[PDB]
Amino acid sequence: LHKEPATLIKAIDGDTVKAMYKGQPMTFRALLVDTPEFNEKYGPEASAFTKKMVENAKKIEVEFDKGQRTDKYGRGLAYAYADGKMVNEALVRQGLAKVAYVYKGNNTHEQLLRKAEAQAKKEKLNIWS
Ligand SMILES: Cc1cn([C@H]2C[C@H](OP(=O)(O)O)[C@@H](COP(=O)(O)O)O2)c(=O)[nH]c1=O
Ligand SMILES: [Ca+2]
Repeated sequence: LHKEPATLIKAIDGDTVKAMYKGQPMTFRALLVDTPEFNEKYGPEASAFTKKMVENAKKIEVEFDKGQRTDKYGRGLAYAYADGKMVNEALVRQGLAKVAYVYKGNNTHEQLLRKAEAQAKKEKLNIWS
């Protein structure tokens, strides 16, 4: 896979961010994770985690997988990186997202993220507490 440039427009919630990609605004939905909705327990925490991460980064980057690049809502499906650190992985390692929506053909980082989730569950963090 390859990392491509993007510029943060707004953090939206734990697993969606709006960003400028190839010069057009795009809402990105993080591959392979599911944060709680803002109205649910750990929703506000997930939202603040991802917001801090992307807003504090000197750059963000998006990396598409091998399969679908857009979902049925028009959202970009990507792994997002904040100064080289993957947001998707970080959320799962902190117990603020579950590994989810793992579709054949769009699951390059599945094992990386399942390992993180095992660690968060072992440490009883957030969702897992
Ligand atoms: C993460 C992801 C979500 N989606 C779709 C499936 C779900 O459809 P449904 O809306 O019909 O439930 C929805 C979940 O996103 P949210 O968790 O942002 O609600 O997004 C994909 O199609 N591919 C993906 O890789
Ligand atoms: Ca969600």
